[PDB]
Amino acid sequence: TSDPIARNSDLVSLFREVAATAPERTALSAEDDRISYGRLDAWSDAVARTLLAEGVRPGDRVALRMSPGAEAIVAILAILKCGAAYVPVDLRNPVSRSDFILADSGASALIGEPHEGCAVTRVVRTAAVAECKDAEPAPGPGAEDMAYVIYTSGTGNPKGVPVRHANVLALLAGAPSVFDFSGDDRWLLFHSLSFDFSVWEIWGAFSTGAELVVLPHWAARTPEQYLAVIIDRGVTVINQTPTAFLALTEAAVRGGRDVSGLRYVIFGGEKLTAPMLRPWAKAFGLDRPRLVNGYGITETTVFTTFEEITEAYLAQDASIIGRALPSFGTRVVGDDGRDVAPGETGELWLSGAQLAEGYLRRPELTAEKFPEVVRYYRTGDLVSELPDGRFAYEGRADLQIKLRGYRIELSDIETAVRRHDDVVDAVVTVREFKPGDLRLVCAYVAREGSATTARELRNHIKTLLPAYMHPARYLPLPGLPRTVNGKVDRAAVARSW
Ligand SMILES: Nc1ncnc2c1ncn2[C@@H]1O[C@H](COP(=O)(O)O)[C@@H](O)[C@H]1O
Ligand SMILES: CC(C)[C@@H](N)C(=O)O
Repeated sequence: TSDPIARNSDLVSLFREVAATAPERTALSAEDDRISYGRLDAWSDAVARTLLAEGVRPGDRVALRMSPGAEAIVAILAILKCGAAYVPVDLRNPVSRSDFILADSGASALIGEPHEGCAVTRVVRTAAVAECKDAEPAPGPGAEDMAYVIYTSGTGNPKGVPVRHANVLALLAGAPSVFDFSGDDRWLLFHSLSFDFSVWEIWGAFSTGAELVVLPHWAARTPEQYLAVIIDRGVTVINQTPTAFLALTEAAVRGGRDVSGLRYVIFGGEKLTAPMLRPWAKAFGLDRPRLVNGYGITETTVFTTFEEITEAYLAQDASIIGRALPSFGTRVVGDDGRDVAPGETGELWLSGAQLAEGYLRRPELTAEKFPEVVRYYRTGDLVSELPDGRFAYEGRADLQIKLRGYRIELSDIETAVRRHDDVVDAVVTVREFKPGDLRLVCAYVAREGSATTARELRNHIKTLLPAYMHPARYLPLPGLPRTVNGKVDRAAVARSW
């Protein structure tokens, strides 16, 4: 086969082949600064040498604390080239979380800038990375070697998820069952390196020989700045949370921007419903760009299912995550003796080459979350199979509570609220009214350009749910509060009340 993705079994071999084949093509751009594949390959070989001198060796975990930029990408390639795995430290981590991640992962070196009080002293500064830029530049990693460790909160200790070269290659090989990508695409590098969305951004581009466009620091604050850059730089593929997409849509429409240069907008990370999509579709249609809902988890290498948005999607009030990539086996499992009857809601279980080995030094947890039956991962997500095989996403599986004589599925209440045409987000929690009087309450976000009263929402819910599942109060918020890992911050919401 001529296909580099099918032919290579690790990311370093893949990158090296893509680069060597057409080394003058642009791999990475930052403003007007264009870095060719050949240049990037040599640059990262040089930085790898610097890491070798710091004792970095195959199997090592090397911390990475940098904002998404050219140097950070060079650093990633260098770490991988040393046969090591990178451990991204979110710049906006509380100091305690960073301390734990470094300790837990046994990071033996850090590249970039150490957070204040950082315990790792073996440091390759960003400046040293830049120094290597235009210089001349070991077996390299194998398929079963770790490429990165990304930590996912849930509360408890953050769980380290080691993902192998083979895991990522499985994802990259699955992508073309859904997407038409080529070396002429330009991908925006946007997400924090500590979020696995960035793994998809980086390797989506590199695996296809495309250009990775860095969002400049000046453009990092507003959707207007974001749009200016993606349009100016001829970006064809962007990746967004549904939340970010709301802001993008509003800026595009109000600013009269031309978005038709985009080929794909790819969603991940949150429940996607039609009210979040209808305004973009109204202005821009669904062809240029194509919109694709992606569902995935750190533990199964970024993405698991995709659903390309269609007119049909816009005409229904639920959330559809679509069909699983070819590597996956799936089960929808009840409590019980497991498998549910088609159409019924249960926990999604996943199998296949995209599954991580398990958590880092968490034998207890791994055994539970990665059971054998064929090895599976229990997503902790509730879904239901549609008549045609696509999955609808219901909610998280740990949201049942006990209240006033009932077991209550908070996820079902949230889903019912999300069915309202003028709601784009919602969180249901329990709070105290009178002492000894606890009740369901719902914080929600109105569709831009709409205003829905508590009374109207109560009336909406009356048609869908029994009275014991009715929120007692509603609270409109500009947006829901979010963690840096977030995603909605379910705990901060309770505080907003
Ligand atoms: N398209 C999506 N729709 C609904 N939920 C999602 C989607 N993508 C990711 N998630 C949620 O995000 C979780 C994974 O987030 P992470 O903890 O960062 O790995 C999943 O288990 C889901 O709960
Ligand atoms: C970023 C999305 C695709 C998923 N991997 C997540 O962790 O939220």
